[PDB]
Amino acid sequence: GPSCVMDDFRDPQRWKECAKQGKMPCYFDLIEENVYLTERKQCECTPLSKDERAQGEIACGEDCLNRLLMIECSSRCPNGDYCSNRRFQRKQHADVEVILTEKKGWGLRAAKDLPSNTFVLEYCGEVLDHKEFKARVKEYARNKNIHYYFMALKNDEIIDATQKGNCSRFMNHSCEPNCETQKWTVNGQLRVGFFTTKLVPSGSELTFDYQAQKCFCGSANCRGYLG
Ligand SMILES: Nc1ncnc2c1ncn2[C@@H]1O[C@H](C[C@@H](N)CC[C@H](N)C(=O)O)[C@@H](O)[C@H]1O
Ligand SMILES: [Zn+2]
Ligand SMILES: [Zn+2]
Ligand SMILES: [Zn+2]
Repeated sequence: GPSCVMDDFRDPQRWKECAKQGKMPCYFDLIEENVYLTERKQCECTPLSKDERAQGEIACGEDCLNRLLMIECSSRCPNGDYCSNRRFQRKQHADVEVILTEKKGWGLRAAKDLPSNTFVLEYCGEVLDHKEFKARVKEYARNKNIHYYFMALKNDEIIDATQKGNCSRFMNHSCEPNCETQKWTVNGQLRVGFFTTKLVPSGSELTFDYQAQKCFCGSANCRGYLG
């Protein structure tokens, strides 16, 4: 299968030409952060010393109060630049490639070994209210779309990556997945990202459990249909 790197999506003209010859997926509008279709209405970690930073100690690691609350730190974190709990904000994504699968369309694969319980990518898109979601559901069905790109975020917010999003929109479903979603608060706004739940070796497809298309995940426990 052909593959491509995330940076290949930054050049719209080369992409559209790659897409014409099947070497990249269909064009979509690449975004860095969620766009609201309709606009809506500090931890206790001790600052690491310069010595500790040099020693390789982690700032705002597993014991960070904000991290436990699933809240990212701000620029005002006691650890400032060294804070490791600003992953969404700093786009500290995993090394992933977009690949053409045998029967699912395009997907995502690990380009390096990915440790367990690490951030992969944020699921970005157009954030829809209930009314917008209703309309998009109807439109996509009218247009006979094969692939769907919806992800519930919170009450009255559903992310739609069909038209605008990032490479997260390519992560396929598996009944025995190696990633999960987590909803994180950044500056009082909720976002959602993919995180590994296992060590994913280099070359392996990244998958999550979506929640009537037959399922081609290939798992021994396959539930047979996407759900
Ligand atoms: N396990 C699977 N078995 C079959 N089709 C799948 C599976 N996982 C994802 N898909 C397909 O991919 C869509 C979900 C997309 N967000 C994933 C990217 C999509 N594969 C693409 O080529 O753009 C679904 O609506 C299905 O059409
Ligand atoms: Zn902290
Ligand atoms: Zn912090
Ligand atoms: Zn399955």
